[PDB]
Amino acid sequence: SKPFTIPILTIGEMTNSRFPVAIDMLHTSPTDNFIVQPQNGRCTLDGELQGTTQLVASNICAFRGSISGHENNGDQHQWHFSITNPNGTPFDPTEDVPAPLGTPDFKGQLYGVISQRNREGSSNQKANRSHEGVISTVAPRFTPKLGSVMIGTWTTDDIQDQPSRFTPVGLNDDDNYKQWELPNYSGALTLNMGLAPSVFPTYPGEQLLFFRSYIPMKGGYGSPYIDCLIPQEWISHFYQESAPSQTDVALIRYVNPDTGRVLFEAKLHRQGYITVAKTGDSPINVPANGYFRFDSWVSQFYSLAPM
Amino acid sequence: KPFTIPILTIGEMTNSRFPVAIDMLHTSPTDNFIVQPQNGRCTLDGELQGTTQLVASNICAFRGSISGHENNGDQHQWHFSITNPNGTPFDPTEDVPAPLGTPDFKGQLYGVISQRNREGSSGNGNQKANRSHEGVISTVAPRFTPKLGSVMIGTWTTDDIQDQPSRFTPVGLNDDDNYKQWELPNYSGATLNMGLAPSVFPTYPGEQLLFFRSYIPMKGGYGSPYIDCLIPQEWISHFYQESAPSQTDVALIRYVNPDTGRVLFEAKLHRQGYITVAKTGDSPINVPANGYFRFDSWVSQFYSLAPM
Ligand SMILES: [Cl-]
Repeated sequence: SKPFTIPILTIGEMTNSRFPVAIDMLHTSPTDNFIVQPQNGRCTLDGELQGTTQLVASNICAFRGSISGHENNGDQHQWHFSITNPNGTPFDPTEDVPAPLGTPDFKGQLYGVISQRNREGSSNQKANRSHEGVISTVAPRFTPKLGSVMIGTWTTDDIQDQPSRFTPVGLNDDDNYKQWELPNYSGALTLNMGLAPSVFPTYPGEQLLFFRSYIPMKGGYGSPYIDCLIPQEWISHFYQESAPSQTDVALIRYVNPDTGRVLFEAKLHRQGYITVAKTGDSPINVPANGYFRFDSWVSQFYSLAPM
Repeated sequence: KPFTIPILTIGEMTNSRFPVAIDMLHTSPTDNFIVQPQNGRCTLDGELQGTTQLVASNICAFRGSISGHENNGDQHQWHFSITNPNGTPFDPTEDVPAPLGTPDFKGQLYGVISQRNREGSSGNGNQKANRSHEGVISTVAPRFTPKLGSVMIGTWTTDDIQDQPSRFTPVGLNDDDNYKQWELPNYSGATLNMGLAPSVFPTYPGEQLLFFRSYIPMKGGYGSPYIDCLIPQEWISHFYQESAPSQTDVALIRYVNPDTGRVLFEAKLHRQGYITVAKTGDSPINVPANGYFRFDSWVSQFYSLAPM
């Protein structure tokens, strides 16, 4: 009975739900040779968060917890980062969640800053230190589901056994950055549980539509990007509204609000992703003022106008 | 038409003056401050003000390019030409204080400058070179002139910053020795600020402003700096989208524990986009983590709040 609605925000007014940066563009590409199963940015149209998805954009790809010395290999540039829930409460692995909320959902070298503030003041006047660090999501000691990750720094000294928070910035490099490959949240001992399901276009001629952002790198060559299924602000909206999905597919039109011109139409699936009738890898050129409007509920077999 | 506040706990919301989750509610007298923040400003009917924009991750961020060192300007300082957050050129002639998201406090803003070169490398598959480094943007430096289209950034490196497209991701403060959250920088340098959102203060007897407070990381030094915002970023996004007409100048809001239905306290949400409570003194506000504000009715500035 509660009507379903979509926010009126433009592309530049929204945030990528897989990395804490503004959305740069809409983009579509063939993905049938990938397993498209992101864990951040997952919410059904009726407001059910899935995977590792939480509500605060600034906590996406962030970690909070404390450092407890080095790992077992004795590498003086690597540190054991014990992690909690984003709220500071202890993470409970017995819940069927893949990892603490906001944990990165891709294989790669997550680059950012680790900041510390000591538990006890020097007088208050607590000591602080921050340094650049890299959290490899493919390292054997990347075990967020078990409560810890390994962080590498360029300094082998100035990291203490103190409360710590990691603010993400981008990637260290993109040599092996695989946005559609999930990390092993429990290490080589990984049986990932509680995952949001993979998504895929079933109707002929359709591809997934993504909200794409290009992300910074510490060094190296490349223009890495990350594609989310729906913006963080849509997740916030669906979570609040909890409007029942009347069918499996909401028909949405991307409209120029000045002219009423429809740039294209798309299928917004109840699972929280979009498909369009387009073939090939290309950005979607739209006016900066445009946004999606909900039109009606249709079936999985509705034939969209080609883009 | 009907007015609503999002059902979000404070740990589910973002400070509108720095991109971090809200840690606590706090109230204190402000008679010794001019409370005129420029980020986190939105009226209840959805008018953004000051330097306020909608993307939390763009608060205290800059986008643009590096154009060499500053005049002088040592080898650790660089001229950061800034654009609008969406990449379009910033127009200084608008009655706006500075590019959207510019910091609204005196301090040493610490974070990372990232660069991706304009042209690819023929030897690397026509791919663009990248580099990132820690940097500090002092909002009191003579060359902090964002309204004029540029700020100065200081780095520990002297040799690995190019004249290339650049973005600044904020992390915290370098130190807090001269951090003054209620003192605006000179957006045009040593020239009055323009386009400002109005300053706010309590007026009804026994009332104080209520703040949403977050602690901020530091690069080094001693301290636990915090920043206070008037309303959360998620409330701003909500009011902006709804554009619901404010029926009076004050919405009466109650902070409720949803488990018990108990009202912990009540507050006045003013049309301008800020909250007052009937409390005297610099005090924390002890409330359950699951609590949130609920809109109850439209009242006036004469409404007498129950004390807390
Ligand atoms: Cl200067």
